[PDB]
Parts: sequence; structure tokens; C-alpha cells
Amino acid sequence: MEFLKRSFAPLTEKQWQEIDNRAREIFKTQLYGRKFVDVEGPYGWEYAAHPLGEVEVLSDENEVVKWGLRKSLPLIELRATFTLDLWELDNLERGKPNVDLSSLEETVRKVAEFEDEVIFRGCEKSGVKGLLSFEERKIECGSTPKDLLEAIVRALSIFSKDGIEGPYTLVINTDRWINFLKEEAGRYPLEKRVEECLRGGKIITTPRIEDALVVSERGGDFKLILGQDLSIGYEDREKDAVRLFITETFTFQVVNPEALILLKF
Amino acid sequence: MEFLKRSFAPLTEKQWQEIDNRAREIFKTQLYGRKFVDVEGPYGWEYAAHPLGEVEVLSDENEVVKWGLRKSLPLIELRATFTLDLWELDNLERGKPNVDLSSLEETVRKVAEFEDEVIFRGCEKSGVKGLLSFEERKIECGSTPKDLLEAIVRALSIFSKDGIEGPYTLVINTDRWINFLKEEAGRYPLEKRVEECLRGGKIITTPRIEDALVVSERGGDFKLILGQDLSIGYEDREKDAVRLFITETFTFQVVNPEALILLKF
Amino acid sequence: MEFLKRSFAPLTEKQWQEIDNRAREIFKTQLYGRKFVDVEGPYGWEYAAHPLGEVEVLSDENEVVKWGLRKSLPLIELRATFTLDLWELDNLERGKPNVDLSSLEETVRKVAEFEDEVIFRGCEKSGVKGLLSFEERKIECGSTPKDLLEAIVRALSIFSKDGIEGPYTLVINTDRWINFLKEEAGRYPLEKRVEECLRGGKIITTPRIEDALVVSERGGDFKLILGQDLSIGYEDREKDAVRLFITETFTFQVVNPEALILLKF
Ligand SMILES: Cc1cc2nc3c(=O)[nH]c(=O)nc-3n(C[C@H](O)[C@H](O)[C@H](O)CO)c2cc1C
Ligand SMILES: Cc1cc2nc3c(=O)[nH]c(=O)nc-3n(C[C@H](O)[C@H](O)[C@H](O)CO)c2cc1C
Ligand SMILES: Cc1cc2nc3c(=O)[nH]c(=O)nc-3n(C[C@H](O)[C@H](O)[C@H](O)CO)c2cc1C
Repeated sequence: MEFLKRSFAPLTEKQWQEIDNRAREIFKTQLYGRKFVDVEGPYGWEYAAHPLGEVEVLSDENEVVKWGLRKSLPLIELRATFTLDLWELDNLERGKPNVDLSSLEETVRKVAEFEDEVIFRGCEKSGVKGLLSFEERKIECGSTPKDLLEAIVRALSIFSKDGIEGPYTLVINTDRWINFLKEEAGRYPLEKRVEECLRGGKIITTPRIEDALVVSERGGDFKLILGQDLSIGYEDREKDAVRLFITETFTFQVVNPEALILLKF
Repeated sequence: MEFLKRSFAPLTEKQWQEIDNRAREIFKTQLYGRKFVDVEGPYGWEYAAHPLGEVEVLSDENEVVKWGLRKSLPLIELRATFTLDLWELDNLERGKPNVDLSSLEETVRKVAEFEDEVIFRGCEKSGVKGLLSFEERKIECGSTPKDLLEAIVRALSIFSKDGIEGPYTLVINTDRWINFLKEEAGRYPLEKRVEECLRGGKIITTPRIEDALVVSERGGDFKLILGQDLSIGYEDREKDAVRLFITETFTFQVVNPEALILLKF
Repeated sequence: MEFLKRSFAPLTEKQWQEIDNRAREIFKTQLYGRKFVDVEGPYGWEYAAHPLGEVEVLSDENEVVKWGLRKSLPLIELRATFTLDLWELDNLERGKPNVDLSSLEETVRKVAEFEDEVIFRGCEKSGVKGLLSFEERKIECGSTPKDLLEAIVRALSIFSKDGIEGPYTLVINTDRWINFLKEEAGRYPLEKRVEECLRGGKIITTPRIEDALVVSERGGDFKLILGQDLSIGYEDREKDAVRLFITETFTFQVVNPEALILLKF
């Protein structure tokens, strides 16, 4: 970790620990994609491309020696910067419990949006295809609370006709869930009725999408490949403040498209 | 504990024990604030002030030597007195099971109101700010039983956007709770429906406030600092009665304002 | 001592030692107050206030619960800065014995005046009262060498009438002492004659005051309270020079006013 020049910054260990503890808390709750996909362990700060497993033929027809080239996926690297104030940071040694750290939090939120955008909608220049692009896995639904229960029962049959098993999960918007909750009138609780038709599943509410989808959790269908995880480092100094940055390197892919169903309201 | 001149009073050990056992029972139920805040252990009868961690600059612009003063919070001390009757107290040795002790109980109640007043509404002359003064954490609500369930679901999203976690608690008035209970008609029980949306929380009913609020219980956001806990002592004697008093020393503060939400009906 | 960022400055250990050795010498001779008062050991960089031991009552007359606030003294913190030159400092490694360090010495003198000012004349905004403010302990004197000897004998009787004992000390100006020395003509030496009437005492000559005073040295009447002692640290760098500072935190008080007498010429 020597490429992050952390020992040339005028701070103490307590101040570094205070800065490190606050970002982990927000990253733990605002990264929504990492709750139902797989992660492949880090490879290092020198990894560059990931193989696909094919050949493209570039020679002509009547030649004696024939040749081609192999194919892969490139990785993405990012960086974002911010500033902090030294006299304000210096009261932690006199014994203040609460210190102002708002710019750090704002930058963390804007970084956390960037990865979910790629996981859900893909990147054109890199050659990545997202979860909402497979438009041969669609099912119509309605707005009454019983249409949802009918649609879940219909979807499990399509899952079983292909040989797919395992625990199942539902991912849905938030305003639609609130409307469903308000529609019912003092009946049996709706969350238990929903979890009975998934044979003991879960529910996840998010602001990233606009409709609902259903997935299976046996393992090995969506992969996120990491080279280096999220890290903080030091840049320079300007007369009363310091400048720091955040960085990461990754890519993503989908293997079996048969473990996914989309609902259209 | 020698500053309470308890060995110069004309009483026996049984009589002291009878007096001590009755006040603990009422203090255990009538102190409502101590159910969801933290307590920092006692420091002694000589503690005077608590540091804040800043400096205020009082010198001029072009001087060579510059100076200022440090800042802190002072503690509060209280005292309250009452009288008791000797011939009536003397039947405990002949073997009476029930003795009249009404003035003690009345004084205990009036002392217990005083601390909750400060915790919920602050003290101007000492420099304390209470829980109901942070008016940038407000949410509108309604009067039907489903508006409450909608508002809880809305509040948990605001909690998650800041990185705050942990078990959650609801604090509400008593007449409003009774009205909510009477509105429903033989449906599924309402207490279980409420505790399902808090993901397994609790409910606290009190007469000290007028509306509702929601808090988180991970630990370390509201602090009560004690020098000496509640104690009883002896003053003098007037020809058929004795005079006694109750005393304490404390202060209070709020650290993280992001773990609190107020509801407006 | 990590709050003084001393390991981020471009200097070597020999240069730090040369800088540290020169300030101690001047502080040892120019701090006049520390020769006859007591010192209470350091408490740390987080100490903020010192207790007095009283209560101020703020409630009304007919209330049932009465209350007040405790009282203390705040501490004073100071800081002063200066600059030094790198090429000039670099000849110490080639082997030069004498290096130019004049600004350091000038700043040290101006800092040393500041504390004696407070010890002898007090600070209004902080609530400190100095040694020259107790104007009920006065005695008239004259200008001949025998008036001084009469006044000392008169003062020891006032000391004995109150029960005060111990070795005694005289603190006097410098021009007046020179005039007294010039007045006499070849008699027995004057210093021995003065030290015989103090029963074996001492004499201290200073430029801080304008007349004389007499004190007793048994112990425990004037106190100087320290949080952090005098220290040197590093700030920044500007293209051929470096910037450093000096800091301290303290307060002062007088306990027994009966061990002090002032002489008026
Ligand atoms: C009493 C006092 C304390 C100060 N403490 C700090 C400090 O802890 N950290 C800081 O960066 N600046 C501090 N400063 C400001 C700093 O001294 C100033 O910006 C530069 O030294 C100006 O050359 C302080 C200033 C004063 C007057
Ligand atoms: C039979 C009798 C028993 C008494 N017992 C008590 C007693 O136990 N405690 C008490 O304070 N006064 C008691 N008194 C009242 C007490 O004697 C009276 O107030 C004073 O002694 C009058 O000088 C008693 C009086 C009588 C007549
Ligand atoms: C022969 C020579 C020796 C020097 N030695 C030093 C030195 O020991 N320390 C220093 O700060 N500058 C020194 N300087 C000046 C320094 O080289 C110059 O200010 C910067 O390098 C200009 O870019 C020296 C310059 C010369 C010509």
C-alpha cells in the first residue's frame, strides 16, 4: 500500500482513525448491488484484463497458414478528490467529541452512485451489458395487492421448467411498496403473506430502479471482479487545508441469463 | 458519605431501613428519561466543570504574543427538605406493619419532575439545549391508524441515508395512544403491527411530552454526567419532629443530532 | 507530545539540540517570579478549569426545590511565532561553532515578560488578583541606610503577632540598592548588616517592581498551576526559511494574605 503516500501527511494516528471510521459506515448501507451478487477476490494493483475464451479469424481463404487474435475485457479505474481544514481538525487533541466532516460524506455518496449505475445499466465504451437489457424475460402485472401474489406464483413455474432451484428474492421500488401497504384494510399482515409464496424468501427495497424483479440465490450467475478495493490517499497541501482522494478498479459480467425475471407494472 | 450527618439523628437502624426502602420504589418508576440515554459514572462531591474543547481569542491584531481562554460547562446542585413525626415512627418497635409517610412521597414526586424538565426543555442560565429544540428534523403525520404506519416506513429511509443503524424506539403520549386503540375495530392486534415495522422494537408511553418521537439505540449520542447521586440526610430537630433533606449534582448534553426524528400531528 | 509536529520539519538531531539548548539558559535567569512561589505538577493538555469551592443561589424565596451553580477559575493559553534561515543553519555540519540565532532570543525575552506581568499585577478579564493589590499591609520607610534597618525590625514583630514563622526574604529594586551602597563610607559591610536582622535570610534584586517587599518561606501561600510547560513546535515553510512557535498554559492564586508586607519609600 506504499503507492498511497500516507506517511507524508501532517496528521496523527488518532486523526487517521477518525477519518477511516466514518466512511465505512456509509459504504455499508449505500452499496445496494453488493447484496445479491458474488465477489471474486482481489488480484492486485497490476491486473489489466480478463479473458473471454474465443478467437477471431483475420486471414484469407486460400492461405496455408491461418491466424487470429484472442479476446478479453478491460478494467475501469476511478479517482475523486476533496479538502479538509487543519485548525478544525486540531480540536480533537484538546478533547472535542464531534468534528465537522461534511465534504467527505458528500463525496462518498456521489462515488457510491457511480458503481450501481454500471451494474444496473451497463457501459457502452467498455463493452458491459447490464441487468435491465435482457428483454426476453418479461411478465405483465397489475396494481391491486392480489395481482402481485398471482404473478409470483406464475414466475415460480417458469423457474422450475428450466431446472433452476434455490432460495428466491424480490427487489422492488419504495413508493410502490408504500401504495401497496396503504391499499389494504386491517387484514392479515401483507409481509407474511408475501413471504409465504416465496417459500421463505426476502424483500429488498431500493431507490435505484423503477419496477420489480425476481432472482435466485443458488450461486454463480452474476460476477463482480475486483483488482483493488476502495482506498483513501494523500495529494498535497495549500496553506491551511489538505487534499485527499478515493480510488478503485473493477469490472462486471453476467453468466446465466435464466435466473432472472422482470415485472412490468 | 460523612458530609451527611446521619449518625447524629435519634433513630434506629430498622427505622432508617424503612425510610430508605420506600423512596427507591418510586424513583424506579417515575424517572422516564433514564430509560434511553447513557450514564457516565460518578466523579465525587468535588467535581465542578466539564470541558468542551475550544479556545476564544481575546487579543488584538498586531500584537506579538496572542492569548485566549478555555471553555466548559458548570454543574447543577439541588436540595429539598421535609419533616416527620416521632411518636408515629415509634410504633414500628411495638410491631405495626404500616406507618404514615405521605410527605416523603409528595416531595419525591416534585423532585422527579425537575430533572425531566431539564432533559426535555433545557436551561437558559446554565447553557443547556434540550431534545425538542432541534427543529430541522420534523415530519408531518395524521390521525388515522395507517398514517402512523406510513410515517414509520418513511423515517427509516432517512435513518439509512446517513449511515445510522441499530434497534429503534418510539416514544409517544398516552391519550393519543388510547384514541388510536379505540379507532380500530376487531382487526389484527395493533401492537404487533406496530412492532413489525420497527423490525423488532419497543414502545414507551409517558405524560411528559405532547407528540411523538423516534430514536436509535446503538450507543453514544446523549450523555448525562453525574457527580453525586440522589441522597438523604439530616438537618435539625424541633420538639416533636425531625427535618431531613434530599440532594444531587448533575449536567446533560447531546452529541450526534442525526439519531433523532420528531413527528408533528 | 505528538501534537507538536516535530518530525515533519527538515532538520537533523544536532540542529534540534542546538536550538533546544539556547532557550533553557535564558529562561533559567529571566523568570524572576519562580524563585519564591510554589509549583503544582502538570495535569496535561486537556485540563480546563480549577475549582473554588462555593455555590451561588439563583432560585426564589418560596419555592420547594432550590438550586444554584458551582464556581471555578479558567486557564490561559498562549502562542508566539518566529522564522529561521536554512543555508545559515547548514554550516553546523561543515563544522562552524557559532551560528546566528538572534530572533529566537528576542522572542524568548518578550515571552518572559508576559508571565511576570500577570503574577505581579493580575488580569481583569480572567479574574486574577496580584501581589501589589493588597493595600492593607503597608509600612512607611525612609532614604537613609538606618531607616531600612529600623523598618525590618518593625516588620518582624507584626509577623510574630499573627503566628507566622520561617525564613524571611527581601525583594528590592536595583537603582535604590545602588544608592544605598554609595551612601555609606567605608564602614562595616552593609550586606552582612542587612542579613543579620533577617536572622539569616536572602536578598533579591529585580527590575520588575519599583519599591520593596518582605515575605516568608515556610510553604503554601502562593500557588502557580500549570497544565503544560513551555514548548517549541513547527508550523510551515516558505522557500528559504522555516516557521516555529512557543506555547504554554497556566493560572495563579494567593491563599494566605498574612505572609506579605509592602514598604513605601
Ligand atoms: C491561541 C491560538 C491557537 C491556535 N491554534 C492553532 C491550532 O491548533 N492549529 C492551527 O492550525 N492553527 C492554530 N492557530 C492559528 C495559527 O497560529 C495561525 O493560523 C498561524 O500560526 C499564523 O502564522 C492558533 C492561533 C491562536 C492565536
Ligand atoms: C403511655 C405513653 C406512651 C408514650 N410513648 C411515646 C413514644 O413511644 N414516643 C414518643 O415520642 N412519645 C411518647 N409519648 C408521649 C411523651 O411521653 C410526651 O410527649 C412527653 O414525654 C411529654 O413530656 C407517650 C406518652 C404516653 C402517656
Ligand atoms: C556551492 C553552493 C553550496 C550551497 N549550499 C547550500 C546549503 O548547504 N544549504 C542551502 O540551503 N543552500 C545552499 N546553496 C544554495 C542553493 O543551492 C540554492 O539556493 C538553490 O539550490 C537554488 O535552486 C548552495 C549554493 C552553492 C552554489
